[PDB]
Amino acid sequence: STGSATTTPIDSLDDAYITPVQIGTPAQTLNLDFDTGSSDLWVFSSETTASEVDGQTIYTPSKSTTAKLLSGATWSISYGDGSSSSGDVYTDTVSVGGLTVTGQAVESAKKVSSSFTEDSTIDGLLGLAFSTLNTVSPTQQKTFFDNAKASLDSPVFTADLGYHAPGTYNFGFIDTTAYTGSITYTAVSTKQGFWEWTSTGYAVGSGTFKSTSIDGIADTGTTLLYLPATVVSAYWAQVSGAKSSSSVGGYVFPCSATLPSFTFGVGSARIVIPGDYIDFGPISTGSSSCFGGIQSSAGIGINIFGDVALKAAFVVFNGATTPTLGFASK
Repeated sequence: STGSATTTPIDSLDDAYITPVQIGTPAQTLNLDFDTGSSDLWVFSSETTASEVDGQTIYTPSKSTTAKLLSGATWSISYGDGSSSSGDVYTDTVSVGGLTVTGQAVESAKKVSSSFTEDSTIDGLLGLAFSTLNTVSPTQQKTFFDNAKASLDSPVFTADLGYHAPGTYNFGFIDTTAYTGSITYTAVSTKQGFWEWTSTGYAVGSGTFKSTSIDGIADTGTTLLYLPATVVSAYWAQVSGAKSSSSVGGYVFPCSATLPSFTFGVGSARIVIPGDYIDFGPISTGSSSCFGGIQSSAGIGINIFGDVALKAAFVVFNGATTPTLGFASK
């Protein structure tokens, strides 16, 4: 089997991407944030504290003839941005782009933190990291991908995120028309439960490539590119007037600037992030200070190849017995 679904930016800045997901019988379609940095499929629901729901579409398990309470199971998750959610668990039928999994754990939120409430466009998350990070207790549950894997034509999914435009998540096949040149594959460590890999270096604009190993994670659920302070300083030094602002919470730059590109290495291959992908617009409405899309990972504890990086590539998440990651230009 295969599946193919379009993923759509939630706003004009590509702060996140939503993908429609069918849950239950008859189908209830929710727009979920596909997140290769976590492993829980959780939804706003009829059980979510009413004051914490503000415009989201909810899953109502009592209206699904295939929903079953997973007795005694609870979940609770905290994300790198400080947001969180928790609740109980149902199993139900879940379909993505024509690919159907029966008996998928659908984690129903009883509580969500303010940032989720405040984002009306995201009805929940669909985790695509390794199932070892799933938070369901006392019986850990599998991701949608893990459940689908054996039925797939090939045990892979691909992320093709757009810049200010829709893109695609495919399951079970590689669309050879969706990228240019060849796909370069690179080793993955699953030791921390992430799609963790080592970039071979970077360049700023038309500058020379610096060969240096940068361990980090391919994370579709993080907006920006978080890299070591040395790398980030070298990037922003090429933008007149750019500075790190403790009050704003990162590097800012004059909105009048033209940003240089940023290249990262995948083996001997190179992925070029155009300068415009690095512009996240005014820090506040009407400001001439703009927020940068490359930020320091210092104090996160891990480097994160988030959407800024991933949307410059066609990315293969290869879930073979030994997982790997592939990157192509597009």
